[PDB]
Amino acid sequence: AAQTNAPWGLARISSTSPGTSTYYYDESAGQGSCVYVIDTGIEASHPEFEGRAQMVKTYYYSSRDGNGHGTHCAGTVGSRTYGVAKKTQLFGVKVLDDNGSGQYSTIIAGMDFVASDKNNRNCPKGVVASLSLGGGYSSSVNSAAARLQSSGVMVAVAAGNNNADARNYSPASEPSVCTVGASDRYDRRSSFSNYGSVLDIFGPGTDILSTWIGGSTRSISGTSMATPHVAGLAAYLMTLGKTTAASACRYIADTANKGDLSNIPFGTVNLLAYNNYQA
Ligand SMILES: [Ca+2]
Ligand SMILES: [Ca+2]
Repeated sequence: AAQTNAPWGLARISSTSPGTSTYYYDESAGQGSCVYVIDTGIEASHPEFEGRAQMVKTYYYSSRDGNGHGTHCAGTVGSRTYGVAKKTQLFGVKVLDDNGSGQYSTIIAGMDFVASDKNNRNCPKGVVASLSLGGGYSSSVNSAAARLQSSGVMVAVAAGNNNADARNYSPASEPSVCTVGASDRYDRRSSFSNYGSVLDIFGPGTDILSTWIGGSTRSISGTSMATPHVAGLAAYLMTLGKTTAASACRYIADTANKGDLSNIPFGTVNLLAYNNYQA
């Protein structure tokens, strides 16, 4: 399948080269997979989600996304226009308040929630969790992310936006999950992206158009935007039967575009998420 005039990041994930604008993907499109977006919530009523999104948990007075961040990330995973995996099921877990903040204790509870809640859902092709969040190093946050992964969920986490080594941030620094840096449309490391040996992969993160609250759209930047490209890619590849939740990060690294990015510090992988879709 071909989506013309796609957001640059979608086109990038299905291309060996920068500078194109059509997204190519197998029409299965992540059908039968599930992606949990652990964030500020998801505006499930947005036409872009087509009834495929729902809120399943909140730790606050409402499950509504009063911020937009979670809606944007969910859109990159699975919206019809802005998403990688256009037929996946999206589940919102609101661990971040409407200012975009959340206590680590709440974030940990949300990860444990997903590990259990997947057993309440129909995800025959597998389960992914996208975590566009983090703060300073915490062994307890990392352990929660490790448990979620161990339980059979493909965990994708943002590297962080500090232009620093991700070893000092969580859950970015948990080795067993998929830690995602950000690139731009010219194949440069995004100016803010964290780096380091713990990164597994890069995805598009500068100037990413997606859904927003109030039934709207906007372009924003961050490792938060790169992460859902990888989460959606994992769901897509799992639906195709090419990989599993436990092995998808490694498979994505195996099949990535190699050596295409500039300003990658010595010791950081030069790997850009790629669907290898061949019609
Ligand atoms: Ca290339
Ligand atoms: Ca890893």
